[PDB]
Amino acid sequence: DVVDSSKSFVMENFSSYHGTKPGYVDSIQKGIQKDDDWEGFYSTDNKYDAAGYSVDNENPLSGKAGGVVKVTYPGLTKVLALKVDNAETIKKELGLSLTEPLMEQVGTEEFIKRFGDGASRVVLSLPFAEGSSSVKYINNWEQAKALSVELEINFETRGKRGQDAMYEYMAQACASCINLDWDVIRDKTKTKIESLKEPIKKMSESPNKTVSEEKAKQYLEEFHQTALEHPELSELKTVTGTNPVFAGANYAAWAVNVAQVIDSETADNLEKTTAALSILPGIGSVMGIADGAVHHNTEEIVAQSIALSSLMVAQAIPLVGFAAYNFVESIINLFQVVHNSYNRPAYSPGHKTQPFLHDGYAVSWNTVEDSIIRTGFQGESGHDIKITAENTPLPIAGVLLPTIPGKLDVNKSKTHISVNGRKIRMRCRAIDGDVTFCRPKSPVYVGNGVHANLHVAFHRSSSEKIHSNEISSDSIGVLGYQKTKVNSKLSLFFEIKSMA
Amino acid sequence: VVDSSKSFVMENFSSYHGTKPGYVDSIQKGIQKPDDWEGFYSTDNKYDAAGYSVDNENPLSGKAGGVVKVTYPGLTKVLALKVDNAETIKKELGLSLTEPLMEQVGTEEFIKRFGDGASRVVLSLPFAEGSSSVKYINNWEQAKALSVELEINFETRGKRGQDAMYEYMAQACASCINLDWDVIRDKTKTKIESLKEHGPIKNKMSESPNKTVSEEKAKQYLEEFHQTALEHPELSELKTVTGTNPVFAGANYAAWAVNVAQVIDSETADNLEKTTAALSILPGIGSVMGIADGAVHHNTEEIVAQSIALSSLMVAQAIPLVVDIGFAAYNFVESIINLFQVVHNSYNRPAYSPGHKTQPFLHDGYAVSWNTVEDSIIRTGFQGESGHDIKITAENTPLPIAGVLLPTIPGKLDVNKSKTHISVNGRKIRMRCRAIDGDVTFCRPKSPVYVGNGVHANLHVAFHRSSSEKIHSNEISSDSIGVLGYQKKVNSKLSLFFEIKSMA
Repeated sequence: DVVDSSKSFVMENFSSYHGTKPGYVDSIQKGIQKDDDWEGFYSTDNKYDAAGYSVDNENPLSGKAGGVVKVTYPGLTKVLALKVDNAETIKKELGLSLTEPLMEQVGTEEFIKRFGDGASRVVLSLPFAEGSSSVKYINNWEQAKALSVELEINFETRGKRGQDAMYEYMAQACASCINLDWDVIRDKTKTKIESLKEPIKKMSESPNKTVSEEKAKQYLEEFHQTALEHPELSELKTVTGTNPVFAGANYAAWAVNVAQVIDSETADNLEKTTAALSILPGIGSVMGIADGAVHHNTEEIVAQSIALSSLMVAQAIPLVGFAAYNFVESIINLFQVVHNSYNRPAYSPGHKTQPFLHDGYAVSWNTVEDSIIRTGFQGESGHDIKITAENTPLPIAGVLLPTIPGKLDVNKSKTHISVNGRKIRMRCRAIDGDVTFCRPKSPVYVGNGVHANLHVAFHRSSSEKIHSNEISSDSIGVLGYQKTKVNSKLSLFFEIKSMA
Repeated sequence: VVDSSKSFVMENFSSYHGTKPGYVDSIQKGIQKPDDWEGFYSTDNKYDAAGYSVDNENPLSGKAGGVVKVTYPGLTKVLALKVDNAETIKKELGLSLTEPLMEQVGTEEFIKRFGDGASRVVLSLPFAEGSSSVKYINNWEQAKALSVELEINFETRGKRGQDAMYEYMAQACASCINLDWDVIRDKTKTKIESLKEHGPIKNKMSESPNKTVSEEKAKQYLEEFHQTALEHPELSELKTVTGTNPVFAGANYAAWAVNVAQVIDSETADNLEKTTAALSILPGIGSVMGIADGAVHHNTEEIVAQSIALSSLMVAQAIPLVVDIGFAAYNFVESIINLFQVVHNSYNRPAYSPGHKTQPFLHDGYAVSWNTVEDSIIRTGFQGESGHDIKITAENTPLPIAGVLLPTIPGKLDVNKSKTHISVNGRKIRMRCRAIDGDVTFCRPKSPVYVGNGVHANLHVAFHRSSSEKIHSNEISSDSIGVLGYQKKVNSKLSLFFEIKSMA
């Protein structure tokens, strides 16, 4: 079966959102007008995802954003949700002429009778994207003539620089949320860059000619140290002083790498500058993004880091106008891209099937259901964790498992770990009443070409549902190699759910 | 709920059972018992049975017993199950949900309804994730009927350590690492004695503090010791084969040797089980083993004994600096030899490589994988479309994805440019796809893609087939989809390996 009934419905005045490119925002309000199987007018239930289609098609990296409009059908509309996007399959399980195109057939009187449940027309619904809870709607172009069109937002009307209007709109979705005023950041960035070209005048001690990569980097680390003494970078100096990602040597690497890929054709064209900078490593140094967090999350500190790296790029071009102009506009856009990724709902490492990457290991739950410990029944469950490592053989010392005195137990007979198919039994001992430690009975190593499947088996004695009160941890702790001695900790996060 | 494809009736059905030391002869006089799954266990694979043969009180370093072959007279039904939850099994097999599943399997009622005319039923389950073997679960009463022959007694081989067991398991592969550990043990002793008599060796042993020093000074000193020791004629191959791969550098031998000395106390040093347990949780053993980048590089007896001999000497030098040094040549060698055999056995076993099936590809801080096994298969022999999902993230700071290299076959297989896209934490990003040649298409995201801790992408590749003609090997150059990371001028290459399969 191909139609998801749980997601299909009829509704009066069905509304959705369409991301509109610049120059079409006014025109589209006068009516919706024009694979072939999927030729239709596209919309979404989520106005923020709509805004992602609004950017200039000739300059998708750096161009202006048009707007979003809300389209509405009068009367009754059937939303038919599909469990697949393979049309050949669809037409098969829906008995249609496998010759005629799907979105053509979708708009016919015959289709709307069979599937419309008495609505005036059908709209197809599909998952918008992997990792998204939004949907996309596919409208037959002729039926789409029935839509009235309202402006939800015109980004150019805001009259803001770059893509700030679009990204500021999207930050609305999250009310943690990076909601920065980029106007302020552009202004503070300008003033700090000029307030610093005025000790910083180590421009004398600079070769001012081509030199060697190691030489340029060396001099740029010194320049970075001197720059950070300036009081207009004082907070930056404080917040970048420990984390090795934010060290002057990484600012220097970044700046050097910018200098080598930016030629004159590139620097005069913002789209081309952004494409060039977008494929470099190291931007996390400038952005203050490390270990899953956006540390530079204030307008002032972002302006400092941008201001500092603008200066270093300036210094770095002679050794290997653009710095304060197109370099800043481009970097700002990439900041906005990454901040938006971190604002969107997303499973963190070790949750669901997202891998946990640490100390050279990669661990993950094998399937989503593996990461759920079901409750409310007596009996058994099994849960599979995949484990490998990037290069040389790294040991697995054991695993820490949650236990509930009397209501949840490790099944020490079915709990085991298998290394490239070799089944290894475990010896499990309670640490206390809430934690059991299981170690392999022979040595477990993983590495390139050597993986393991840890199979965790649980036994429930009570039909009683588990209460959060009862469980201390929310993760299974896999122990890596020993390195004050401690094991590398690899965390698989689970969720307690009722059977269903 | 029953896997008919894996179920069958067979005459003289046999299987293998690994047997602990002390039970190799007595088990042959009959299968006797010493709750849903209480039964006698066996496998179709005699080398996995060998895996169950090690002394239960010294599982890391203890002796291995043997394997016996058990056979049922007459007709046996192998009933293969698709799940291992007993409750699920009794329900869906409309049978008693009070009596233990395995006690029921030996009753006449069950044997009539599921035996297909055989005298007894044996349950069949997958042996383990990553294995093509099965385990058999035999009812204890019915197992009384089993005839038991000896397949191997590892003790009767009279070899040191667990050499006999691992040499047996190496047969399964006829690449295959099949080392003569007797030779290696002998060459190792010889080199250690021959290196202990060398002029510049002993000369560098005098420059030693021979006193507890700091860690860093122990490493500096052990690094010098390593360099000096490598000039000796008996380590000459090691000097050549360790000269360039930084994993095999003197500084990693020295960090290993220091880690050994720091965790080996006096009680540990005198017990092999406890030394193996301690040594088995250290990082860096790939340095001594010559294992890196998915390959066992030290794969000759001579080079393996050179690395172990050198490592033994360095541990001897590290013990005073950071509690008798006789550990270095007794239990340290015996223990490390066991760890070698464990890892060699892992590499000898069939296994999908990184980027094959759903095995992650880890490179340059990135992790990429096919989302599902079917994603990794480009099906052929039909006109139409397919979709393939690739997961992408990175370990810490934001790393870019510049594009993907996709295969094409002029006139038969093409990239569906409208369905191919990438999504970043749910943000959908269209791609611009251009052909490089008639065999390779490059697609770039239309907005910047970064991944890192907490930011993952889903690359969705869509193919369209214009012919129903099956794709021929002579048509596809590559066997991988090439995901390009950051630019260093060359891109970080992340490979996802696919297989071409007709339809099912």
